[PDB]
Amino acid sequence: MGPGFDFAQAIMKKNTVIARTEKGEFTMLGVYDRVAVIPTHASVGEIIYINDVETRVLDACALRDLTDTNLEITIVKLDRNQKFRDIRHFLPRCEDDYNDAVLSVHTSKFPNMYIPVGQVTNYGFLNLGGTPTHRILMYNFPTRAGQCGGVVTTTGKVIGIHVGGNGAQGFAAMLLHSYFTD
Ligand SMILES: Cc1nsc(N2CCO[C@H](C)[C@H]2C)n1
Repeated sequence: MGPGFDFAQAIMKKNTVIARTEKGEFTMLGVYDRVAVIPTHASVGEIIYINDVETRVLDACALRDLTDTNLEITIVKLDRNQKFRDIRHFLPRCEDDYNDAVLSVHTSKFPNMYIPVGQVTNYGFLNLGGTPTHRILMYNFPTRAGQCGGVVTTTGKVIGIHVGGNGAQGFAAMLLHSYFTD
């Protein structure tokens, strides 16, 4: 509808796949080469389904900060025959607050879904399903089951992936450029 949704759509059309684990279907953000991210509560194993194709997992790492606190991001490398467009230059370098973000989801249940969530707060600490979690972004939209893995963007930046909510607010794990250096 506007330049926010334009940027969000460009990311969804080229850098997302549908990931299925034993814990369900997730939006999964491809970042570069065969490297994607997913919420850690997806419980990635040795095998994952990517757009309904059985795919070996070459590596999976549940990220924690240097206080040894959960970040709720799992970096996955996929035994896929195709690379993602490299979008690492759209990742923020520092923890920050944002205006005018969009949360975008693509699953069987919620195809081509875009939500203007508005102002995004650097919330920091959250007890997420009982797990102390750092680097949480918060937005005042009543997000629901089906939206985990959803991509949070502003014009020109990919800032987070949706990991939970409390019925009134939604919570995203930060994406930082430093997670994907090689
Ligand atoms: C905030 C909000 N507005 S409509 C909505 N949902 C969730 C996604 O699509 C469903 C069909 C619909 C019931 N959630």
